[PDB]
Amino acid sequence: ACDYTCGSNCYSSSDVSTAQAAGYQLHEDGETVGSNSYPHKYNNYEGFDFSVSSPYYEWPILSSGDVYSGGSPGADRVVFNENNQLAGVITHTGASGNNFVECT
Repeated sequence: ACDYTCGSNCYSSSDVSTAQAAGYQLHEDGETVGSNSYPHKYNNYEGFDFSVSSPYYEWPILSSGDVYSGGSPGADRVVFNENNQLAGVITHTGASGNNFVECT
């Protein structure tokens, strides 16, 4: 009964919207955090079928429930668009190399 299951990680829609709110504000503020500068453009190399419109931005969602603030990003991400609409929750867990797969 996870709202989203990323490997052995379990996220609720509430966890996802809390992560999305912090990431979108950073986006809107035109700021970033961490060595890899999150949030940033998510191009959809995977060709996932997102229902919302481009552009997409990837922001880390942490299994610890704390909001990402610059450290190790982990394998899971929340992808939201320019309008602050959730596109999907994805993960490196189960995918090869740097690819992603959608969290069920």
